[PDB]
Amino acid sequence: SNPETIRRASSSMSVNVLKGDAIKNYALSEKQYIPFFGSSELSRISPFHPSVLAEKYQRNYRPFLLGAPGTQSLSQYMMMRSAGDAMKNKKVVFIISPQWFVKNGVKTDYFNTYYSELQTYDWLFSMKKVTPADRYLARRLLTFSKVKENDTLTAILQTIKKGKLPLPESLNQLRSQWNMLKREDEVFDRQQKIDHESKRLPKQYQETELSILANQIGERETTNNPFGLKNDFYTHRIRAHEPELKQSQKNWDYRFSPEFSDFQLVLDQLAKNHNEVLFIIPPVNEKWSDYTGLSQEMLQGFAKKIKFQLNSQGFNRIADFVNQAGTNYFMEDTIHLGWKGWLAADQQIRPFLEENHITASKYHLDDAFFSKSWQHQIPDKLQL
Repeated sequence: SNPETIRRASSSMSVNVLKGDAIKNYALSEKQYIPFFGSSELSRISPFHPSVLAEKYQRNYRPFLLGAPGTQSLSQYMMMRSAGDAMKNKKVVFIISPQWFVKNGVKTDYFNTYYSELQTYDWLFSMKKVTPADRYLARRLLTFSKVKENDTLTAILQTIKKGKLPLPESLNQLRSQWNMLKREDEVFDRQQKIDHESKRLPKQYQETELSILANQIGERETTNNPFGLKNDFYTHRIRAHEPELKQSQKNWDYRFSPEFSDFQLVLDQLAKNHNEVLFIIPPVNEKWSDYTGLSQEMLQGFAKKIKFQLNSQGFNRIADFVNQAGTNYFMEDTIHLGWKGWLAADQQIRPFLEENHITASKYHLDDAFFSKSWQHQIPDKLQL
């Protein structure tokens, strides 16, 4: 609970922090820590990363990074729900990755990495009534073998799936294990890189000076391939298979997925907490999609669909960057925001978190977004 430990934790993306309670919930209880949800893009520390800009320009917040490689909506819902009241009324930044929204949803391997018995039990002991969100989550959890290993939990989830509140005597069978997990959590570093990158920035914030610097760094760091990819990413992840990747994504589609309904869990909790949220939708590097055949029209349809889900329920603060696919150096690689992209995000993050302007969101949740109909809905006929 030492302040330097919390600061270190706020940028660690440590799986033990993301699956735990003691550190993240204390930090979220402090006014200064603003949760940034997302996935692996949050580890892209450069001079333009949100934590570097906030530190260099002495802003009144510090991001607490809660995404990590493979964290999608279900895992981040569990983080939010287990924080409970620590999240009430906070501002939130949430990066929506289009790649999460694949036909079969979050890979089992990703779910298993972040599955937290502590946070699952937190939810169960928090429930006072069964809402459609609770029924959906129980239905989802019951499809993962790691959850099924636990017979006591499985029977409780079956009760919730049927719409019934588990009896206290039933939940009490988990209480000993829950308390053990809580004690262990109570008892059991990127700051130097953030500081280093901060020294590369101008003393005074000036967006165009920053843009020029982002273009200079991007150009210097993408010299070994034709696609605008960071050199080490190209060398380690692309080069060995580069011929085979041509046209490999021509039939990929992110418009249909259980992830739309997992994402609805996030929206349910954000609304119940009265969170004000900035959602960010990144593009895919157009030089790369040109090569792989991934359809930009399809990505625009994904964005239309997710924006309908957001806007129809009152989430109207959205930085949609899908149309920045052709902006050099917007992405660091094939999926992760990079120098110009993080700088562009700052143009909406900064006035939100610093309250240059203030708007009030009022939410109207619709449980239809948990349905298979929504998961399979084609975006083109949607109209608000």
